[PDB]
Amino acid sequence: DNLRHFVQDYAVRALIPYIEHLVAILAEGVTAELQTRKLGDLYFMFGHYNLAFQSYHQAKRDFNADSAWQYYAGALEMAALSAFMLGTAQRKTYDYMEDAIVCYLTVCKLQQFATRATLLSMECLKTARLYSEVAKQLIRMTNEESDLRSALLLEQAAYCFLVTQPPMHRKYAFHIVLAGNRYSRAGQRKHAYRCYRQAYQVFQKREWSLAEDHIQYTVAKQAYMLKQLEEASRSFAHLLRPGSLQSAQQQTSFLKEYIQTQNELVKRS
Repeated sequence: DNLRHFVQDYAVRALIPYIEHLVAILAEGVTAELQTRKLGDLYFMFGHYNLAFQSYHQAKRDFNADSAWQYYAGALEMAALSAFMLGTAQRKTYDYMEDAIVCYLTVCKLQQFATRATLLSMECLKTARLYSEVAKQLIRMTNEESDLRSALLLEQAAYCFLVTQPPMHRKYAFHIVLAGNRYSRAGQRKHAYRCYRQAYQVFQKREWSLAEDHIQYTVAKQAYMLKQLEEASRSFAHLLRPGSLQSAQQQTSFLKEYIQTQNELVKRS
């Protein structure tokens, strides 16, 4: 009840003395490189605005050496954090941030660094409306690092690529179903299912039933057991084998579609 916020306000305004103690501790610290980055990120928990820039600078200079570049990587992303409390944000620093991923990706194969580096890129460029860049570097990320992480990152990068402009859903659609397979493979069901649904809706928005027909044969395999049959039935019906140049397996497939629509007709009649 009220006691929580009472102790909360008192503890916050006693931590202001505590953060002052830590400021004294770091002013003592300036008098190792790991000590420097501990200094940085500790006062970044309450986020020093310019000491951000000086930690940025010092970390860059020294961690040119000491080729364990998590120091320097984390340094420039906390420089991006500074850019959040920096109106100019020296927007080329964002370019620096892009730099951050591509080289440091290769520096260490601990992919999580690449992940949240790209995520900070995502958010900060969303603070610039120019999502195109992070769209491209997220799509160049998502091919790799997994077949599962590849999938949810495929849709992340995908909808993000669509964040800048509504149309050109094309490669969006392609890789999001070519990852919806992996979604059915190793993903929590609600996210994979929202994959399938949003992908299919994006299909219908600008129809192009050619590859949608085979992905709707997949809709059917999840409809021959779980989903509704009529959607697959009408999907194959609009393909309409003669004049659509279907193939031997496709004719057999629409035989099976006749089987499913037979189930549907029998259940209706």
